[PDB]
Order: sequence, then C-alpha cells, then structure tokens
Amino acid sequence: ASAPILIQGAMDVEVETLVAALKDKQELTVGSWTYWQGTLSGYPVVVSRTEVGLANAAAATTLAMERFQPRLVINQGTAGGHDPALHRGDIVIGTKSFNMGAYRSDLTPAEQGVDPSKWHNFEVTMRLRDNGKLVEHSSFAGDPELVGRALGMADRYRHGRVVPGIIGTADEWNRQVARINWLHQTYQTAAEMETSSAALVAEAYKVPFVGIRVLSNTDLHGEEFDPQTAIHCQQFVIDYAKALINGF
Amino acid sequence: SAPILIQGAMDVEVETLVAALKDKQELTVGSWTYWQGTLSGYPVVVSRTEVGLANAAAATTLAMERFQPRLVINQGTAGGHDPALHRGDIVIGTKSFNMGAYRSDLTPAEQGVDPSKWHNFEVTMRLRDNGKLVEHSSFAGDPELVGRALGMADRYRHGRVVPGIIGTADEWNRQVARINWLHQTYQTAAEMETSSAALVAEAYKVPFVGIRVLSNTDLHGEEFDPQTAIHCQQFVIDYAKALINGF
Ligand SMILES: CSC[C@H]1O[C@@H](n2cnc3c(N)ncnc32)[C@H](O)[C@@H]1O
Ligand SMILES: CSC[C@H]1O[C@@H](n2cnc3c(N)ncnc32)[C@H](O)[C@@H]1O
Repeated sequence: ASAPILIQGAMDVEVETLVAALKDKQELTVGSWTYWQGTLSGYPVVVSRTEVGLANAAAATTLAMERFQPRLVINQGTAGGHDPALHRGDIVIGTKSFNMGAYRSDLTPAEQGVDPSKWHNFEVTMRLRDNGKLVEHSSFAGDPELVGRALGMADRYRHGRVVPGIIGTADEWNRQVARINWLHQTYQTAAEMETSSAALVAEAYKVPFVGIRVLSNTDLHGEEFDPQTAIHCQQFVIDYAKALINGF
Repeated sequence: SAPILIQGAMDVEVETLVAALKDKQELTVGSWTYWQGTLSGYPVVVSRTEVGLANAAAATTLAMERFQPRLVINQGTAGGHDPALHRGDIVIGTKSFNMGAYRSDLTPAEQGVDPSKWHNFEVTMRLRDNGKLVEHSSFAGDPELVGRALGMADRYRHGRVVPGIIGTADEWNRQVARINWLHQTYQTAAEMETSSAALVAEAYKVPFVGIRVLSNTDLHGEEFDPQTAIHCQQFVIDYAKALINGF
C-alpha cells in the first residue's frame, strides 16, 4: 500500500473543497480530529481538519502520523498579511515557519511597565530531540524541493501572486497595525495559527512538509476576510498534489 | 490495566519519576520518550514531553494512541503570578487555560501597540465532540483529582499546596508589570504545557490534573531552583501511589 499525502486545513471552509475532490472516501474521527481518506488521481490522500491553533495542529498532525504514516504533509489555509507588498488572494509558500508567539523577556521591575518590543522569540518552544539527543530549531524550513515545486507552479494559480515567504505561527490574530509592522520588521514575516506547530511534528517524524497559505485578509490594506480565498487556495493545492502524484 | 500517564517537559522534571518505576521499558517515537513500568505493581507511563504547547499536545496525543491511559497527571515547574505564593509552593490546577492566546481590535499604526487591549482568544481551546463544536474558555482539572491533591497537602514538606489557576503560554515573562497585569486580569497563580495537554485530555475524555511547583517567582526575587522539580516529583509519586492503592 502506498503512503498517503496528508493535506491539512483548520476550518471547514479550508477543507470542504479538498474533501469534495477525493474519490472513494471514508471519514474517521478520533478525539476532536476528523480525517477523510480517499484518492486523488488514484493515489491515497488523507485530508485533515485540524481545528485552530498550535495545540490542535500538533495533536492533529501527531494523530495523522500514528494512524496514516504519510509520505509528506501539506499544511494549508488562510492567513493575514504582514508584508505590505502582499494583498488578499496572494499565496505564500513557506520557505520557513516559526513560532512567532513564543516570547521570553529579561527581568524588569513593575515601575518600568510592559514593553512588548523587549519580548524576544523563545526558541526552546521549537527544540526537539532526535534519537534522544537535543536539537535546536529557530524555525522549520519548508522542504526545499516541495517549496520550489509550488513556486514553479505559480503561473497555474489564477487569483493572485504565489511568493516565497516566512510564515509566522502564533495563537494570535493581530489587528494592531503597529504590532503587525513590528513583527514584519523583526522576523521578516509574509503572513501570520497552525503552520509551525504542524511543521514541528513533521520534523520530529522526519516527514517532508510544506506550508501553503493564502492571504484572506490584511489590515495593511484595509482588506477584510474573504472566505472565497480559502476555496482558491484548496484548488491550487489540489493541482499541486496531483503534480506530485504524477511523479510518484 | 490502563496506565496512569505522568508527564514532565524537561529531564530534571522526569528522572525522579523514571527512577521510581519497576520493570521499565523505554520507547521513543519522533521527539518523544516514554518509560513504561509499574508503581506499586500498577502500570504507569512516564512521558518527557519537551517544552511548550505544540510539544505538549504532540506528546499527549502520542501517549493516548500508544497507551490509552486512564488518567493524566501533568507536572513540572512554573513561575509565580500570585504574590501570596513563593518558590517551593505547589499549585494544583483548578483550571488551566491558554493565557498566550490573543486577539486584538483594529488600530491604525499611529496608535502604537497596547497589550492591555488584547483579548483572550478562546478559539484556540475550541474542540469538536462527535464532530460538533464545543467551546472552552479553560479546562477544569478533574475536581476529584484536584481535591485528592489538596487533601494530601500535609505530605509535602517543602512549601504549601494550594488550588490555583494555571496560565499556559509559550512564554517566560519577567516583566513584573506584565505578570501583575496577567494576575489581575486572569487570576493566575502561576505561568508552557498544562492547558495544551489538558486540551488533548479533554478531546479524548481522559481525567486530567495539573500539578506545578513554583521553581521561581519574580514577585519575590526568587530565581530558579532545580531542586523544586525533584520535590514536585516526590509529591506526585506519593499522589500516584495513593490513586493506585484505591484501584
Ligand atoms: C478562526 S481563527 C483564524 C483561522 O484562520 C487563520 N487565520 C487567517 N487569518 C489570520 C490572521 N490574520 N491572523 C491569525 N490567523 C489567521 C488561522 O490560522 C486560523 O486557523
Ligand atoms: C526551559 S522553558 C521553561 C520550562 O519550565 C516551565 N517553566 C518554569 N518556570 C516558568 C516560568 N516562569 N514561565 C514559563 N514557564 C516556566 C515551563 O513550563 C517549561 O517547560
């Protein structure tokens, strides 16, 4: 039996198009996490609805590893823009993802108040063990061949640009524009709740991973959430997965 | 014969537990090591989770799939948020929650950044049960498990054992004003894994309790003392043995 491609999305709107594309489906739920097992172009594919945020993403990914032993993972869905060059509908291919919500601060007394510009990325949250030995990570690189394939397919996407970028994952939805700008300037983020958590689990299991995110919103351009972007992202991802399958 | 699962993030938070197990067998999958043995003749699995919300959720989910535990004790060290508490005191989690989850309202760049305006973003704790959405603003420690730990308070001789609210985040805060604000806003006793492990335990409907020793608190100038992690494990061993006596 052939090891499946695992394709993830957090919300119903981010998976319904993927699920509709599968043939010969069955649906499995364990705990809080649902999976649809079927085929695309005759090849096994599992679609996972992860639910939202880092804990949910890590659980859903781990459970998929244990149940399905996928050959690669595509985490996809929507995101908010951090780079002013990007607009709603543009797709970011994650050259890296990282836990943007991880914060450590030096000691300051009460009289100095609160200063988030002094909250630094706390890399221990991405530290893993490999065969028992500690391995530091400041980010997780998208598998570079998977990243490159998606960039090479850019002109197959009908609804915006496809760009490489850094995906900042956090249990956050930021709409303070000064904070978005600070995160972009500090971490070079393209967009901002699951990617790096799923990536962390994929790294632990040594399974190739790529994050593919459409901007559904950006407060840098007054562009409010458009759910149709989620459908467009899934269409691109289906094309992308079919191209991988043709190569298997 | 379903085991008790006992978790800690760091080596210092599990090696005392591991030393207590009889007939140990070790298993490593991905980044996560488990020791399967017995305490008082009953199956116990000790899990070294690694640090933070993603690691805790992965390690807990992996344990659910591999071992099907009957209850989960998540333990380790924490930082004080309540000025009444000192290094060495143990907090039993009446509830835990994702303190690091934030949503903010739209503000233009001219208005700057104001974390006091950020709201707790509860969607990060939302689950599905038989496919249907279930909101959570926190995860209650199993109240019988909580009560048992409080009832055993006088068996711990290195501080007080108190009920409190555990704030989980991928954060180590040392801005005292931020600690104070979080305490005032969320009533936290202490502050990187508990609510994430608790979320997975809720999804699998397995009783859960968080037990955290304060290894540090910047509210009293008390810096990290690793011996607190050993003392916490000693208490947890006693606690697990009491549960086992009752099985
Ligand atoms: C309902 S919570 C938001 C969901 O959509 C994603 N998302 C879309 N836009 C944003 C944004 N601006 N900030 C954070 N998460 C976002 C998140 O990864 C999560 O799964
Ligand atoms: C090495 S990162 C800190 C580890 O110890 C815990 N911890 C101890 N003290 C604190 C603290 N003040 N703030 C956040 N996490 C703490 C965390 O849950 C994590 O596993």
